[PDB]
Amino acid sequence: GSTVPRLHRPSLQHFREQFLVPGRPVILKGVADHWPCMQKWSLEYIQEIAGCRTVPVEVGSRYTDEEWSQTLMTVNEFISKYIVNEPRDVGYLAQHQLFDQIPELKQDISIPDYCSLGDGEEEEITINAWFGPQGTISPLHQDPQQNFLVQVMGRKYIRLYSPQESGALYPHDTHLLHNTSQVDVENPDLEKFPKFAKAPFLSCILSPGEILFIPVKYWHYVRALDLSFSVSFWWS
Ligand SMILES: O=C(O)CCC(=O)C(=O)O
Ligand code: NI
Repeated sequence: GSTVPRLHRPSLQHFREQFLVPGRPVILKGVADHWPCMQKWSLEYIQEIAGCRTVPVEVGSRYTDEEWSQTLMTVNEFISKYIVNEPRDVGYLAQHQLFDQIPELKQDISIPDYCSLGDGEEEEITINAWFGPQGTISPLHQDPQQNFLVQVMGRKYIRLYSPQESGALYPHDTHLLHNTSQVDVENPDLEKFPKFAKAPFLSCILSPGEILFIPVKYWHYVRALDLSFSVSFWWS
């Protein structure tokens, strides 16, 4: 593959014509790099502002695992058990609308201006938190809206496959998981999934301050390389 291109504060028009309309990924630089979250969100700050609130936590290496489960605990409990104290299992505070739950945190982020190029209402943009230790993995899957994934703490390795390559990604046949690949991107079973090997892709390491544009229906796979906090904006 090649690396996702990085662009510094492209104009709305450039973003619209070269990335949004054709559905091409890009990393936006110089857009979120000075949001307050970038300097402010330490573990300690997260504990102070959110520690006592209940959050959903995914436990297990990948959501496609058979032993994978979902539970509830306080943010303080999550940090203690799954981040700081030699964790026994992988825990991920994933896909959670933390900013609706805790409006004060919402002050530390913004809606990217590029979202106004969409046809949807700003109020209907879904903002999710993704907070977890090094080693969290989100299996290869596609989503039904455009996405800006903003990296705040730590880095993520991300692999992207175009919707045109769906055949080689062997989606699950169950209507429920049909937007998830059967393939483990970083250790694929080529005896069972031979078409996967030659499928072209883009990749990147997404670092703090950077925004990855994931076009609607683009397949994406994500592994945290460090203690990580990302904020996703699902928009149309
Ligand atoms: O960061 C991750 O682990 C996955 C994020 C994702 O799938 C999304 O923002 O739609
Ligand atoms: Ni996703």
